[PDB]
Amino acid sequence: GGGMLTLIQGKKIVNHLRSRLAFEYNGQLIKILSKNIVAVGSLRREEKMLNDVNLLIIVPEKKLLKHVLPNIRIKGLSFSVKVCGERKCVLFIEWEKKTYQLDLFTALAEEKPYAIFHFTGPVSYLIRIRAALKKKNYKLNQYGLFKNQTLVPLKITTEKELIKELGFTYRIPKKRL
Amino acid sequence: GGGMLTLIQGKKIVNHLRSRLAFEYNGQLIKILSKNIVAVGSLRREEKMLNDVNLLIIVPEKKLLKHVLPNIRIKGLSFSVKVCGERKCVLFIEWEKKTYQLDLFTALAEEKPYAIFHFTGPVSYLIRIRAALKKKNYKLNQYGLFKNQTLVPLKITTEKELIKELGFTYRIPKKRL
DNA sequence: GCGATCGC
DNA sequence: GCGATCGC
Ligand SMILES: [Mn+2]
Ligand SMILES: [Mn+2]
Repeated sequence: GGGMLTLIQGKKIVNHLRSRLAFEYNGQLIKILSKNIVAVGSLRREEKMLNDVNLLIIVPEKKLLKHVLPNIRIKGLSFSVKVCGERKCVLFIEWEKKTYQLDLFTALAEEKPYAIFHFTGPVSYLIRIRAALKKKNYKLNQYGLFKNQTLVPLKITTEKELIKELGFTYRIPKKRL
Repeated sequence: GGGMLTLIQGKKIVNHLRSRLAFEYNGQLIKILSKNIVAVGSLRREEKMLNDVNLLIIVPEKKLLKHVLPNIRIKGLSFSVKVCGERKCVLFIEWEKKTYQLDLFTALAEEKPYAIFHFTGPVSYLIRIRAALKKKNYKLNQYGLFKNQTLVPLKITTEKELIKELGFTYRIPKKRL
């Protein structure tokens, strides 16, 4: 049971974790770089109160997926692993005498803008936008845009470019509903 | 996680739990009856070693589903709730200095033989038999037999009757795959 | 709406 | 094979 947090506390936790994440790769500790850690979920949406903390980790190679989350390490911080696979890992962390939920997710570099778009939410916004695309025989997820189960090769790198390419109005995370 | 245990230890735990399960229903403690508790999973299949304990609880009315697992009580036993809803609840219990996983599932009375058939497994057996039924435009699950998304009203009460009615060879749980 | 990880 | 719970 993870406790509720203020936005401020959430950001403090992210900043702390940003330089302390690593994973064991066949007996070798590999540091995750700050530039490959993206705060997502309600924190990215700037919500005053948070039910947990959510981080998206950008993994440079498909081969590393079997190693990153299943061998996650956080320097100095007390935590326990509840459910964990290659794409989603739920941790319960200790922060200043209180327990909080920390969700970790992984995206490959080529999935990044789709992952950020997905994990930013909110859920109601995703459902709406995915419903509209579904009516045109598209399927959008955290990995790509598909039509008839085939990847649509969009020439984009950022979340804003993706949203514009999908034909939707760009709004900052704070203002997506 | 939960420790492994022998078939003997599993059966001892089931026998203990059999008279100690209850749930709170709007402030009132309602005992679950032994006759409405069925050991399922690898234990029912008589496997020498078990990764956890699995119980199916038969609930007499649809209205009670929102109350049974979300308010489960076990007299005298130390436990913690991991994930939990109306149909599946995972507990970690303390048994003689060791922690074990206890999975609880619910079936309505009219679902019973379908639930027992499903939760008995093994997984490979279910996939095979469901693949064969799917080719004839049926869908089998823990709730019933369906054709064209409509319940096939089979006149059965037991698991053995169901298997016979589906046209498959009845084998004891020990000998299914 | 869609997918991850889990249940058998 | 099919579904539950939980991620956004
Ligand atoms: Mn989360
Ligand atoms: Mn189990």
